[PDB]
This record gives sequence, C-alpha cells and structure tokens, in this order.
Amino acid sequence: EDPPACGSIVPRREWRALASECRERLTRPVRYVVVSHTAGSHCDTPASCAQQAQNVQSYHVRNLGWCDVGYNFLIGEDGLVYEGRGWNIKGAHAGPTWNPISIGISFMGNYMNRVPPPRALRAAQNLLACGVALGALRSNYEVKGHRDVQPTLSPGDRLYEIIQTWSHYRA
Amino acid sequence: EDPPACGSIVPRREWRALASECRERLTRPVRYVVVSHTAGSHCDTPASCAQQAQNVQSYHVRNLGWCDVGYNFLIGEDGLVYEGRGWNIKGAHAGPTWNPISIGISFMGNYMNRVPPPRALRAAQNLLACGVALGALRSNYEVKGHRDVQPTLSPGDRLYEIIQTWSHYRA
Amino acid sequence: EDPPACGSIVPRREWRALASECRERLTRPVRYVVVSHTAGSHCDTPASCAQQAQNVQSYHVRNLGWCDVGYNFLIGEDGLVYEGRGWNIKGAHAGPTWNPISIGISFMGNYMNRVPPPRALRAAQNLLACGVALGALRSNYEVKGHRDVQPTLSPGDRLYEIIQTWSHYRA
Amino acid sequence: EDPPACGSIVPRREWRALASECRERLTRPVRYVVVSHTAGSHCDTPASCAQQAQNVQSYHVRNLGWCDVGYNFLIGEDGLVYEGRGWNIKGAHAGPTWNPISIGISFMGNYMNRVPPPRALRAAQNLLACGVALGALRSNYEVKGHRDVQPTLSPGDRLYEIIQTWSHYRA
Ligand SMILES: CC(=O)N[C@@H]1[C@@H](O)[C@H](O[C@@H]2O[C@H](CO)[C@@H](O)[C@H](O)[C@H]2NC(C)=O)[C@@H](CO)O[C@H]1O
Ligand SMILES: CC(=O)N[C@@H]1[C@@H](O)[C@H](O[C@@H]2O[C@H](CO)[C@@H](O)[C@H](O)[C@H]2NC(C)=O)[C@@H](CO)O[C@H]1O
Repeated sequence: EDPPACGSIVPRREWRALASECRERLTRPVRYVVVSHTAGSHCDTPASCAQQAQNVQSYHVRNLGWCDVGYNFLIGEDGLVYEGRGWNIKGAHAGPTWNPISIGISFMGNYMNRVPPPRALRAAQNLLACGVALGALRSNYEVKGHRDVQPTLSPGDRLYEIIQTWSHYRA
Repeated sequence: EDPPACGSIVPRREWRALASECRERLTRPVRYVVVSHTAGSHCDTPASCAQQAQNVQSYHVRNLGWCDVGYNFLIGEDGLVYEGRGWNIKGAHAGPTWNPISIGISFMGNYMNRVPPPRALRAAQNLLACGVALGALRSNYEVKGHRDVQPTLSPGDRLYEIIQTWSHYRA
Repeated sequence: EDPPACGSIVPRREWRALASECRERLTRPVRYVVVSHTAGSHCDTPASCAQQAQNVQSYHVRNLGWCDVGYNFLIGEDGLVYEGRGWNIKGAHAGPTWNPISIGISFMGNYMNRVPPPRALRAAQNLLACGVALGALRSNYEVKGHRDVQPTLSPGDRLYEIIQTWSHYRA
Repeated sequence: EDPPACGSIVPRREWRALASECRERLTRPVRYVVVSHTAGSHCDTPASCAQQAQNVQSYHVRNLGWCDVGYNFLIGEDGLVYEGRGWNIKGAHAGPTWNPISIGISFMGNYMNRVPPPRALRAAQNLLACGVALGALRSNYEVKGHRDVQPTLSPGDRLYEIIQTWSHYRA
C-alpha cells in the first residue's frame, strides 16, 4: 500500500535493503526526471535483481559513505521497479545543481552496446505515471538524460537513444 | 478521456500469443472480478512465464477449441501481468451466468498449498487498480473467488484465504 | 400444488425496471422482514407508482452505483406491490448483518407525519402472507422496523407505530 | 511553526460516554469523510450537547447493540466537536463499502429546513484541518454527503447544500 495506482514497486524490505539515514526532504512537486545507468552488472530475474540492487546500495553506503543508495528508483531488466530513496528523500544522482530538484531513476546495467528490454522501458514509464498520480511528479514533468545534466557517458548510447523517443524528453 | 495512471502489462506479441479469434465484447464497466488459478506449473523468470503463458493459451485453443485463452489476464510469480483477452472481450472462465459480467484474472500455478509471492499479489492489485483508472472496472468492483461462483477448488485454499482480506472481496 | 394464491405483484418487466446485475442469493426460508420507507414522494396510482418505482431504482443504481434497487419489494399507496429483488436475491437495505438474513419491504413515501392508506397496509400484510405460502419466509417470521437495526428515522414515525402493533413484530 | 496545533475536541470522559467496545482499526491516512446528521434534536450549550451525545450513543449501543456510538465525531451547534470513536477506530455510518475507508462526522440535529450556525461549520472544518495536520486524513481527502453513498435524506437538504460548497467535496 504505497497510495493508489502505483505500478508495482518492490519495497526496500523485500530487496533486503539496509536502513536509509537520509534526512533531506525533496520539494514536491518535482519537475525533472533524470535517467541514468549504474554501469554495473545487469540482471533478468527478480531473484538476481534483488541481489544486484543490494550491490548498488552497499557500494554507496559502506564504501562511498552516503546515507543510502543514491538513486530514487532502480529498474531491473526483470521488468520491475526497485525502491531506493523513493519520492520524498532527495537523491544523490546528478550533482548539486540537479539533485534537489529532480527525481533520479537508474537502469541496472551498462547500456552503451546493449539495449534494455521493453519490459524495463515499460516499467520506467509506468513508474512515472504513478508519480503524477501520487502528486510527486508534475503532470508536466520533464525527462532529461544524465549526459544532459553532467559530463558523463551514462545512461549509455543505446539507452540515451531511446529516451529521446520519450514524449516528455526536453532539450 | 479519464485514465489517471495504469500499470505495466506484458502484451500478447511479447509472450508470443496466437491470434485471438474472439469477437464478443464485455459491456463496460464491469462489476465483478473472479480470481482463480491455472492449477499448472509456476514460473519466476519473465522468460519462463512468457512460456507458461503460451501453454495455458494453447491448451485452451488447440485442445478445448476456445477462441482464445480463457482468462482476461494472467499473473506470473515474476511479478508481471500477462495479457490474455484483456479488458474488452468476454472470456470463458467461470460459467455462463458469470462470464458476461466479470473480468477473470488467474494466477499461474496451483496454490492449494503454496502462496503466491508478494510481487504477484501486488501485480494483480495494481491491475485491478488500473482497471478502475481506465474505466474498465467500476470503483465499486467486487472481487470474488472462482469457488464462490461454481463448485471448484480453483482459487487455491491458501490464495483464496489471501484474497479474502482484500478491500473489495464481497461475500 | 395447492396454488400459493398470493401473486398480485407488479413484475419488474411491467414497471420497466432496469436489468439487475445482482447475483448473490438469499437462503429460504428467510427469518426476518425489515420495513422501511423511501422518504421520497408517495404515489397513489398504478401509473404514478410505476414512475416512482423507477426513480428509487435509478437513485440506487445510477447515483450509488448499486447492482439494483436495494429493497426486495416496494409498496405503494396505489395498493399494489412492486417486485424489486424478489424473494431470492439478497437485498441491500439494513447492513452486513441483516441483509443476508431478511427481506426488505419498503413503503414508497415519507411517513414521519402521515399514515399509509389501508390498501397499502393490506398489500403489505398480504405480501408477507404470500411469503409464508411460497415458503420464502418462515411461517413464524419476525417483522422489524428499519430504525430497530440502523440509526435512521425509517419507516417513519406514524408507520413505525403501526408495525409495532403487528403480530410478527419483535422488539 | 507547524506542530499538531489541532482544534479542541471534547473528550469522551467529559461527556461521560459509555466504554467503547470497538476493536476494528482504520488505516491512516484516511481519504474520505462522510457528512451525516443525527436527524434528532439540536443543542446550543456544552451542557445540552453533552446530553445529546449520550442519547445518540446509548441508542447506538444498547438498542442496536453496537460497540460504541456509530460516528467518529459529533459536531454540536454549541460550536464544539464531540469525540465519537475518533481518528483510529472504524465507525459504522455508511455501509460496509465506505466505513473502512472513511471517517464519520455527524452534525447533531436535523437539517432539512435548518442551517447549522457559523460556529458548527467552523468546528467541523477545524476538525478536518486538524485531521490532515495529524496525518489522520490524507491531504487531498474527499468529502461526501451521507446521501451520496447510501439511500437517505441525511445530512439534510440544507447541510448538503453547504458541504457541496466545500473544497474536498467531490462527486
Ligand atoms: C571524456 C571523459 O573523460 N569521460 C568521462 C567518463 O569516462 C567517466 O566514466 C563514466 O562514469 C560513470 C559514472 O561514474 C560510469 O558509471 C560510467 O561507466 C563511465 N562511462 C563509461 C561508459 O565508461 C565519467 C564519470 O562519470 O566522466 C566522464 O567525464
Ligand atoms: C512439461 C510441462 O511442464 N507441462 C506443463 C503442464 O503440465 C501444465 O498443466 C496443464 O495446464 C493446463 C492449463 O493450466 C491444464 O488445464 C491442464 O490440465 C494441464 N495439463 C495436463 C493434462 O496435466 C501446463 C499449464 O498450462 O503448462 C505446461 O507447461
């Protein structure tokens, strides 16, 4: 029960996450959505993507010393959206200029020479629909590539190729 | 006009479904939703579930000669809703006194003992939530067991026990 | 077999009821009978009543989104009985407790400061008699006021005084 | 600042309510509010309204055999809100469909041809402002009239005209 019509998101308690310790709230409603890629290993089953989720967070919490996984939501090629910082805890995904104003969703994999399956792309768009529904994202929300906001290779040629197809993508 | 937000469903093309030969339409909106199980093998990978989808559909087409798989939607333990007949077409699943007035979603597997994993229950609760959003189901919608409308074990002793706690389950 | 001899009811067809989508049945013999009133306007002709019967049902199915009018029978000042859900389908007129165990007859008017015409009382008293003969009501059924089971003013002050007089009434 | 800063609710002890027998729980934040009316006599002193609260309660507890007064809150024309079963206990006020997902507030009296005093209306909204401040009511909550969800004249033509004016009033 994470309020009406939210396209099946895996809760932290399910992917065996560690307790978040982030105190910063995000000023709703949010205008931007930054799509990125973990550039880490990819997964196609929920079982493997639960393990892969943990991997991203432990690296952010134990090693990098941040309060929680830097992303608001992680997407698996298993076609499921994983909950990280969520719609309210401000993310750590695109630097100081963008972190307090945009939501950050990342695709679990390295998408330079590899494309994400339709189910994952479907789940991401479906996640943004629930966003508007909850009142976290503005009906008029703008989707920006990670390259668009920071000098980075992410989300990867192939995935950056497809998010331009997305209707809400702004130049 | 009125779809607030829906949910992610695997299209027929993706699980490689045969062409539907059905033409009878369900009068819109629908008031009843019948939950049942396929009493067959379960799956937890998006790959194997797309395959399990074909099996149920082929047994219904090539062996029982029905115009398409009997259920409107299929639910996998991979946490994904698979498209069957959909929101618009009538689908043989619980008797002629009930097939013209109800949507039929079916969990893929036999849940006499075994319970469906949380993500499967989330997939179905979200599906129904999308139904209301699309206006395919009315906000009054009543969830019913397959055993509540014809003599069968169908929902599965333990899955029947679970759907009884759902907000919309009427006597 | 000993022709029950009590049918003097206007059928759904005759007063032009919209189709019922209700399918949950009562178990006969039925023990209780709950008398309520519409608190709407009253009718005294078979013509004006066929209109009122339609209105109550409309307010029930179109505004509240109910499967059909909530009462089992409606009594009019025309001296005739109107079929609602009938002797078999479970009504919606007294809550989760009584609805499964009683028939809900309702006088079509506001009897807070009025008395229903003799012919209307006769049709009511008669209806119940029909009940026993068909076997839908127990030979020793219990009549009850609507306010006896719900916090309401039904069946109206003066009419409530009338039923406490009846022989099958029970505190 | 921003603490609870809630209104002033007369607690049960102060109006000497009988002990609550209820155990069912509402799951906050609540989305709906159903405005009703006791349909009885009104009051304009903290002394007479405390009296009224008891009649309504006793009738609901010993006549109908309920676990506590049906409403969550009772508004008085004295300008004071009288605590019913509160913000956390499921109340009986609008059928098995709404009771679990809504809070029940009742204006003490009958308002068919009588408008409640400004006081009452302010106390009623103060309670709603309070509700959201405590996380009891969902911020984008909705207000419906009693007649909007059940066959009844309640809350009374005039009070109904008043609540249809409110923001949060929907369909
Ligand atoms: C021209 C240049 O210097 N490019 C830099 C990138 O090589 C460098 O690596 C990218 O960093 C991402 C975030 O740390 C990695 O996830 C990603 O795998 C990596 N890109 C690739 C595909 O090699 C980024 C660091 O962000 O900075 C660029 O400036
Ligand atoms: C090789 C294999 O795993 N076969 C699976 C079947 O055993 C399994 O059962 C069949 O399912 C139908 C639809 O649910 C049933 O109606 C049918 O009785 C049953 N087949 C029989 C005769 O046992 C199906 C599930 O569809 O999947 C196959 O993959």
